[PDB]
Amino acid sequence: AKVIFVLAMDVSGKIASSVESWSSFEDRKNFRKITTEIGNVVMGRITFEEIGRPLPERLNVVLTRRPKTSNNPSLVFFNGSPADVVKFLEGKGYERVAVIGGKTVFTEFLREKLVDELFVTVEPYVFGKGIPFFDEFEGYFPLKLLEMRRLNERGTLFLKYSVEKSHR
Amino acid sequence: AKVIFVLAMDVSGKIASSVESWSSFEDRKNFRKITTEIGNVVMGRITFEEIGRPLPERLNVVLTRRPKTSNNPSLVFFNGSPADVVKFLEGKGYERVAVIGGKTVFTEFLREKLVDELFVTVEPYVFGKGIPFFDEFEGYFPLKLLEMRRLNERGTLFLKYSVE
Repeated sequence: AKVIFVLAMDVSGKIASSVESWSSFEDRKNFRKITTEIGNVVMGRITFEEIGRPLPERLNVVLTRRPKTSNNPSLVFFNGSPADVVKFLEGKGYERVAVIGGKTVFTEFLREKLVDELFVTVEPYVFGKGIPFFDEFEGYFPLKLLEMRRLNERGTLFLKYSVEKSHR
Repeated sequence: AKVIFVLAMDVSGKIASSVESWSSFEDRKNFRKITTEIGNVVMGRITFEEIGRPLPERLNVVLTRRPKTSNNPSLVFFNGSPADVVKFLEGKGYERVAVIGGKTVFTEFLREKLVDELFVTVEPYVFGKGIPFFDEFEGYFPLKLLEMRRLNERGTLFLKYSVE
């Protein structure tokens, strides 16, 4: 299955901050369509407490170390590596996996080189403080810009990148 | 004068990394055009030492606390704060001031809220390590997108934002 990062950030690369309502209406609308279309969302425990409740109409997979459980079929706490979650999801029939968040989970997938496309929304702000997209990993990923749409008049931008992979 | 930051970055917001030639040909050509039209560039010592020589056809202003002498009329080593620098360039007739870098210089201009427009070039990479745009500071800036432009086929993007 192909792994797709879906995230929103400011111009400086932060995926979260203290600013109020920096996420635009169009960005949220776009996120819902894309993630419900993919059918599942993979997030970290930090991101999951942030959102509060499982995202409707999608299988929510929360990565964590402590064996936890939920009495909601659409919510799953999964103790395992990035490689294992993808495999768990393909066993559910998903051919695409959407990783939506956590500096931690993003870092974990990047380190493991499990990422095929990045769906990035850039909100028109520069946050002096916030949580970075990821920590740090060895190397870098070359990308190719597949699409770019302006979502509203102020300037929220949606960008779709594929990771350039060397092939035969 | 309006203060414009001109920088290139990867998608995670790093302005420097150890990746060879990540700065694209088109990015470099657009940079020259923009800064030469503006007529000046302001940078920190580190960025200047990496650049080595003064950018031709542009008044180069290097921010440094150590009074340094220059024989080059288009090279000025300026000991002063961001506000001083701007007042210095305005005095010379400059309507716009281009700050091109150093995490240090951007951070200082941002703290003093001396910024009106950001000309940002995003290169198609995700750098695992590198130098960030600026060091954490208190506050935020809401922006308005003025223009967006694809510079090449691979996807290098040029974005112009205005500070609300």
